[PDB]
Amino acid sequence: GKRIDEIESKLKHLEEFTTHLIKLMETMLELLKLVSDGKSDSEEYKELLEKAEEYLKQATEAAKKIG
Amino acid sequence: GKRIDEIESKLKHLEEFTTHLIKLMETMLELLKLVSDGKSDSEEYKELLEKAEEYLKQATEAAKKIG
Amino acid sequence: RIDEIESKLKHLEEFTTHLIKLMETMLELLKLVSDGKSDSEEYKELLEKAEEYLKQATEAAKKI
Repeated sequence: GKRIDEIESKLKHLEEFTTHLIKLMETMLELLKLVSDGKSDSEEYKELLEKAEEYLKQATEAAKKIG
Repeated sequence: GKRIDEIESKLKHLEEFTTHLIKLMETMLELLKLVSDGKSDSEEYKELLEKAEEYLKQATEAAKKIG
Repeated sequence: RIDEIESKLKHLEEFTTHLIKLMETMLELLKLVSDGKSDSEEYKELLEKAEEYLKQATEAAKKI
């Protein structure tokens, strides 16, 4: 089943994409929480921002692998 | 065995994942609108944060039920 | 059966594209939140682009 293998590969790439996406979503929720507490400009916000950017790049590569 | 059935289960769980994801993204966009208005400490912000956490949990479990 | 799964995967790919666009917009908005630019016009146009990407993602997810 060659078509089955193609579908399996696309689903694998979607799985890793959703993994990085969930990490990015937790990161953005924590960033919004820090905004709520008032620490809009703090080292925690910078670290979370860089982590969200790397998660977005990883998810972008994973979604590029699907096509 | 049941290969295409497993594929269909993955796709169904991904559909639920995308549904909760879109709810979460709407919540996040309203949160950032409130940030632009300066309601980062209001009660509406807290309710939206709670709803976003709920959507994040639902998306997390829906993506966990994919393997 | 297989054609249906392939159509589902195509719609999911469109969803992932619109989703990447929305995520980039949201991260740029969070950057604007830092350094104290929560009121700039860049924030406003980024909110507009985020609404557009969100509606595109909804249309793409309805096709699944």
